[PDB]
Amino acid sequence: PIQKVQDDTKTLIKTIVTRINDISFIPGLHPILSLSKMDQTLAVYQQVLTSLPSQNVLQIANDLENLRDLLHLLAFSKSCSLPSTEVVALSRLQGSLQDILQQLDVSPEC
Ligand SMILES: [Ca+2]
Repeated sequence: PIQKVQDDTKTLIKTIVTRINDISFIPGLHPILSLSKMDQTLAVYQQVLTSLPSQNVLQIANDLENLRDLLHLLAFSKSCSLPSTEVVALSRLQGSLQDILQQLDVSPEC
């Protein structure tokens, strides 16, 4: 069901954030990303991480592949269409994911 998709998206984001913490923010105040902005943002991090050696990085790259698909499925669900480098990439990714999570309490704009 859709309830499971929304809950699984939030749970997967928390899982990636925890993985990033293992390699090593005001409530109500956050930037707004659209579904297409969220998708473009994760694709940039995906391109960056895939050309990088590490087993922990490979796993995060697979979680991002699931996350982008969930976003496309959420976009379809509301009748709309979307179509050391490592250290700084993971650190930036974590901040971006915490921003996405904070606005997932509502169905985002397309
Ligand atoms: Ca896919």
